[PDB]
This record gives sequence, structure tokens and C-alpha cells, in this order.
Amino acid sequence: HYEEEYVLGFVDKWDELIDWESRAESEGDTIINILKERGVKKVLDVATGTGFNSVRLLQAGFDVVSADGSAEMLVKAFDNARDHGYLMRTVQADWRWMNKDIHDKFDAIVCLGNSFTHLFDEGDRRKALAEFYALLKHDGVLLLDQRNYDAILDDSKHAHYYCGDTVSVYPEHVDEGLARFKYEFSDGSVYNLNMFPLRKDYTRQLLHEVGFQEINTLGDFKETYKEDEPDFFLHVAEKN
Repeated sequence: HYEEEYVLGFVDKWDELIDWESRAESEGDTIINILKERGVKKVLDVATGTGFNSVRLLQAGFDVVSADGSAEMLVKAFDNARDHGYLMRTVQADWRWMNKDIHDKFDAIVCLGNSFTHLFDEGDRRKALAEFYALLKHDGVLLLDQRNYDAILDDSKHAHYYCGDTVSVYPEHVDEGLARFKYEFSDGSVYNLNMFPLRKDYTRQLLHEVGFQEINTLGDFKETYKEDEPDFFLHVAEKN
């Protein structure tokens, strides 16, 4: 109940203070170019959230199906797409049973916005990746991103900023099984969120173990004040 309300408040706050035009500039066209270079046409977003990545792909002319576990997220995402002049195709769906209400196969799946880290059970991780794998066409690709937890687990901790100084993100607590981040916004709002601190090679291992053939992991520098280490990684996992 309340945990879901809390996260909905968090994404509302992020979107209230950080517009998508700005964000689409901070982030590059990395994702779009990867899909374009592969001749991708049909895309499934499995972590739609308030819709940023789905709308970016709709704008770029991809055929997109936008899934999420949360109906409240999908309402936000549909109306945001609407506001940008696009009709979103939303589907509420659980990562443990993705083909319950999705009956198509896709050229690409995107699982972006550091959403995979929210699973704390390994069985759930494998199950989700296996569900994604099954929804891809033979020559399909999975794009899945995450924060760089290796930097945090092996060190001397400090905040990362996004969209100028609009929000700071600070690892309040970190151990091998949990990272709690403090998100502090420019208007004074504070949110604290838990996630599982996936090591880069652990995610790659899981992808390989469920049947993905080749995985290339890219450093993704999203934060305002760049460091030698990227604050995000982007895994590009090819089904075959």
C-alpha cells in the first residue's frame, strides 16, 4: 500500500522538477541509435514508469508496447504520451508472467531507468529475464540498465547530481545485499529508496545463464559532475 504510494510520489517529484526535453539532452540518443543500427521495429518497454523511454521511442518512430506492473504508472505514462502528441499502447503486466497479456514477439525489449535493481530475490531475477528472453524474436535484443554499484561497494562515498543540481542521489547505506539511496530535490523534497546493488558482472552472469548469447556492457555517464567511473551501465544482450 504505502510503499507504492511513496514511489508514485517520488516519480511525480522527479517529473515535476526535471522536464523530458532536458533529460533527453543529458542522456544521449544512445538507446535510439542502438535500436536503429539493428533495424529494430517492434519494441516492448517492460519498465514504462511515467513513460520517458517509451515516449522517446514513439517519437523516434518505433512501434512500442508499454508495459508496467503498476496501473497508476501506466495512467501517468499514457497521459504524458498524449501530451506529446502520441497514442501509447499500455499493458499492465508482471515480470513473472509477461506473456499472460502480451501475445506478440518483439525485435527489442527495453528495461531502463534502473528498474531491474528493485528485485531482491534471485529467483525473481532469473524468472524476469527468462520472461523477457521468451518475448524476443530469434534475432532480438534486450537493453537493460543499472546504476554502477561496483564503485559504491568497493569504496569515500558522495552524492551524484542529475539535471544540473535539481536532484542529488546519495548512498546512505550500502552492503552486499542492499543499497538505500537518499534522493534530495532542489525544492527540499527527500525520498529514500531501497534497491539491490547488482554487481556489473553478476548481471552479465544472469543474462548469460538464462540463455542470452552475447552481452556487451557500456558505461553510461548520466550525472552532472562526471567521474572516471560511469554512474550507470547499459547491458546490450543479444538473444542469439
